[PDB]
Amino acid sequence: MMKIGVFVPIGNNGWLISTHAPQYMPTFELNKAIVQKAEHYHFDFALSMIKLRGFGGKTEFWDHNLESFTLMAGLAAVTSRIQIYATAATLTLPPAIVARMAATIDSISGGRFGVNLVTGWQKPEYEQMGIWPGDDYFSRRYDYLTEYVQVLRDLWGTGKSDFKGDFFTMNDCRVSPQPSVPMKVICAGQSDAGMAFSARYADFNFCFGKGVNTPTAFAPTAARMKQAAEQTGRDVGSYVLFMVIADETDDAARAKWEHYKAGADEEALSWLTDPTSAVNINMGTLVGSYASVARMLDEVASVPGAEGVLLTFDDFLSGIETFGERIQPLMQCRAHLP
Ligand SMILES: Cc1cc2nc3c(=O)[nH]c(=O)nc-3n(C[C@H](O)[C@H](O)[C@H](O)COP(=O)(O)O)c2cc1C
Ligand SMILES: O=c1cc[nH]c(=O)[nH]1
Repeated sequence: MMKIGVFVPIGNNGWLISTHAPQYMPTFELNKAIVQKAEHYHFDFALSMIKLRGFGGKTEFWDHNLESFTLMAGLAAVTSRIQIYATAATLTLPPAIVARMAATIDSISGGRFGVNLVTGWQKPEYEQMGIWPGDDYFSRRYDYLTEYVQVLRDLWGTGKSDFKGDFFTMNDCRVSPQPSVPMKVICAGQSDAGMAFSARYADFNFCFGKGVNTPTAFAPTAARMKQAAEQTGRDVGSYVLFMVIADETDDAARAKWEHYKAGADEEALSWLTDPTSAVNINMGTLVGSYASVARMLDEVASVPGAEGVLLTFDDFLSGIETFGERIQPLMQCRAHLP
């Protein structure tokens, strides 16, 4: 048994950088239709990223992005079962605001909300608004996040923080109400420091799936995450990001995938700088018939450490539909559902 989440397209064209991919703006209403459909098929959770700058090109890839906390507050108000995670880009929001936003969406969702904390990698995302802390930051970002999360822990735990460190000073800082349920914190650290951070403070860790149709290729990463979690004695499983390109037969899925790679938007792709393709940022990709994708996802579920998968689709509305109608009923690790 394995948890499934949907990575909601808060950015235009989702995760495909291609003139042959579906072209779409991220709107509330689309994300709404996506999450209500995921929920209908008993997806366990929905997460949006935050992305403050695009990559340009013919497709203007990720030039158009909604903001994660307000989007997930809206989706919380129109759902009732699915878990909801927003991403805080920690350089952009003071911890006490994040603490109170999380409490607010706790209230909207009736205890279904959590937070994905990220340090921020993309210097231009922060440079553009004059808030990059210098090149000190690459090396020091995990100390920063350590202080940040301590402030949140105090606020969610007791309503109050006196935390004092290098980057934050609380003087009897107050946030009430406190979340109705223990606030879940997720992290996406791949590095050593990142995994050490997650081992100490996260409920689980997002990592990248690897290769095309090589479902268990990420297994070493999940092994290191599991090793990091032994060092704190805490249960911090891996959730693995894959793109699913599924169809009636393997041939048809492969034709879609090739069709996408053909239209690659090379102009957008320069700004980012059986093989994985940059057309989906070299994402772990599963391409096949419904049954073949079911089988490969079953393999992911057997990797030590792996507690779930976070899924993108080439086409979200019909991809979630076919996943739910054709893939999920064939998956051993989902036989527990209605
Ligand atoms: C599921 C997933 C979601 C992510 N979401 C974001 C995001 O919203 N914003 C962002 O700047 N980075 C995001 N990242 C990038 C990660 O934080 C990245 O793995 C990390 O920066 C590299 O690991 P390190 O920080 O330990 O070096 C995401 C990564 C994964 C795997
Ligand atoms: O910043 C981001 C968001 C989604 N996927 C990535 O690889 N990076």
